[PDB]
Amino acid sequence: AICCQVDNCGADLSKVKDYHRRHKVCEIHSKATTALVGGIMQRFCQQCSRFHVLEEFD
Ligand SMILES: [Zn+2]
Repeated sequence: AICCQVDNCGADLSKVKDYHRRHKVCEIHSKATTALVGGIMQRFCQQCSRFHVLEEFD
């Protein structure tokens, strides 16, 4: 049972099966627009499957 890496998110990654638990992240931030990880806002990608600052994102 892993928890979401994003701050202010105590989502339990136990219900999931994979992917979301592999990169440590719930389903919300997984397909969300803005996320808080460490301190700087970012957006989780689907194709690349990894967190990244939303400085260049659309
Ligand atoms: Zn989350």
